[PDB]
Amino acid sequence: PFTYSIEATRNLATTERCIQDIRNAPVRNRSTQFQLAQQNMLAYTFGEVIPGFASAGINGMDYRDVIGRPVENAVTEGTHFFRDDFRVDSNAKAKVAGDIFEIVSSAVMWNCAARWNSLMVGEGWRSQPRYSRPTLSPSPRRQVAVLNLPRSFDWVSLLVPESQEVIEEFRAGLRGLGLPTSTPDLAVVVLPEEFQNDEMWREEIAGLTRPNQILLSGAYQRLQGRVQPGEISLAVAFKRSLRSDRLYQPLYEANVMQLLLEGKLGAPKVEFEVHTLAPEGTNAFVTYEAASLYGLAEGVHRAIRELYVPPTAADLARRFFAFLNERMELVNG
Amino acid sequence: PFTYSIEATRNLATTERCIQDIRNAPVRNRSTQFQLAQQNMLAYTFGEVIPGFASAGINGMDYRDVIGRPVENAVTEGTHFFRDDFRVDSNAKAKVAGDIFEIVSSAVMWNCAARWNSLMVGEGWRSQPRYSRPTLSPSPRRQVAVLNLPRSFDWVSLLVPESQEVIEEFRAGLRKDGLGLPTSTPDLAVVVLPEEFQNDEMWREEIAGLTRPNQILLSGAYQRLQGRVQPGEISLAVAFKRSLRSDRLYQPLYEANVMQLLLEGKLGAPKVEFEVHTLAPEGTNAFVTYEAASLYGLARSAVHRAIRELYVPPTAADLARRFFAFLNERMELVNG
DNA sequence: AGTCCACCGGGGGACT
DNA sequence: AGTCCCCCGGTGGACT
Ligand SMILES: [Ca+2]
Ligand SMILES: [Ca+2]
Ligand SMILES: [Ca+2]
Repeated sequence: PFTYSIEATRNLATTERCIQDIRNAPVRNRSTQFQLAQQNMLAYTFGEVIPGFASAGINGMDYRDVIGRPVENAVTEGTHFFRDDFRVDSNAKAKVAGDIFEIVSSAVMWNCAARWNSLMVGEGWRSQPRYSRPTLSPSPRRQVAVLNLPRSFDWVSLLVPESQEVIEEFRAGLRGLGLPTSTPDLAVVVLPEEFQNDEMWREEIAGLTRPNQILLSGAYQRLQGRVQPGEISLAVAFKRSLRSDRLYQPLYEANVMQLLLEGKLGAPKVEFEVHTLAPEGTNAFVTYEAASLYGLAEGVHRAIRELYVPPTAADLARRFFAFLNERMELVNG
Repeated sequence: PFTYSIEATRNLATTERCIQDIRNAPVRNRSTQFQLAQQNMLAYTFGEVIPGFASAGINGMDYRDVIGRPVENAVTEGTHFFRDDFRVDSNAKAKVAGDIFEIVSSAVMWNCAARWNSLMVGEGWRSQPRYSRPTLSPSPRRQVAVLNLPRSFDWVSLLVPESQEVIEEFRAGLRKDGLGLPTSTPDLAVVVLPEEFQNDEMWREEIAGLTRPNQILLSGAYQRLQGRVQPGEISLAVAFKRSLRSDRLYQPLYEANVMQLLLEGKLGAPKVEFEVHTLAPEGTNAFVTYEAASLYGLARSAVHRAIRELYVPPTAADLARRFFAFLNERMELVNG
């Protein structure tokens, strides 16, 4: 659970344990001795808790400590079982904390989307926890999916085939050079009509059990191929902490997205943002005031709309609701 | 020395030691116990050796092992002075291995420039180690300076004042809409030597090795040229990355695009050449990534790539020979 | 198996 | 001293 429990740890099958011993079954060209089972860690710490949608304590807790908890719980476990020998590289923690930050924040935006869709479709405005009821006029057409995009993804595959296609007429008359596309961590797309009546988009999850991990993370498949170009509503990049070299992959990808979607496909301004918990060198805010490169060719707006620093789980959800309430005003009911 | 020597180690002052014990002098907020004194490590390991201009053995050694040498020598020192007590973090070794790849590679390119500028000037093509003589037509106006750019630099400061104003008026324009176009830095720039300096000799002298004094000469060199380069005269930008990961390719890609927009797009310069070097690409992804077309002039202009090449130097000789080749080609549309 | 992907935190030094 | 900069290697998991 969120608070460590000697009882629940002793009760885990060895395969569900948060630390895995691999000393006597090692990985080629790796001296890793103990592995951080991040999926188990999600299962154990957020198995029943989705920050911002649980207890008042959790929701308004410092989000840093919320995202820190699994690795803390894992470290406690490891010391219980392997008192002298428990050792994990700082880079094991860095990798896991980054993914847990992406996954949990994507899980908070799932439950928002769900609550929001429920309102849009003519069910209530759910109130546990209480959150400002949106003032937008409901319509099943204003629903949204929140897609935690996977590693190795290409975002152009979200687009409907007509549009993958106009991004190749242009791409074709352009090749030893090309123009590849990568991925935001997360995209918020307008729900496609086909799916506007399906129930899975209105159901909040109770926790990041393995099957709920799978539900959220496979969700992009369902939408591959069915999203129009002005219907990609937000892109997010999660970086837990910042360093000045680690800023540029979102800034590049926002520019490319903007060049293709706005210039070669006619979408409105592509809203792209970055979430961090530790911006240190506030260079970062000034760096993300960068003009969109493509737009300085035409006749202008930002490439990255905002560096956002969430204080609490619940703040994440206020902002995203406020977003939807504003942004889906565009879309017709 | 390049290979570890207990006597060279014993003669070091304590301030020159490759490992510094800070166990009773902790850094605020930091649990570091021993620091990798990287300037010291460059002096110890490379103080008398600039790869590619040294023994045929070193010059043809795998460049990975050449660049890994300072950390190794430092770990040996550590093991000597501190035995089982000696611990350094992986991240310390990574930080310093990276800087060492930028610093040493730039010294290889510094010596290449010295040799090249001698030829260009009416002096010779110095013969050891044998490198194929360039065929370009010699001229003093074809000399180049190799600038190791520092942390936190803004390459725009290299340019002549008249070109910085063109760039300032533009961003004045952006500012009035709550936008900027920040510029940062590649790791290294090869600039055409300005005329004021085409008769100065420091640019024609090869260094013996990376003693502190030469470390300073090379890393200070950019101050001598600030405010004096014309847009057309930035002639090669290089980003060094000892090893790649997919997320770590985008700083040079992004800054190449901002360099291009501004040099090409706002100051009529030619295609700005910008390459990335690496000893460890972990596959083929990074090569396809670096075929991205430069973005501003995708939006009445010849299209070209943002980053001209991802180069993977196998040996230091190869780095020297590739840069000599480059200059031979590239330095033509400067009139002699 | 191997091979790819992209996570980020502990750093040495410049500058103040 | 205190603050900032830009360095990269060891990772857990998806895929085959
Ligand atoms: Ca990310
Ligand atoms: Ca470590
Ligand atoms: Ca670099």
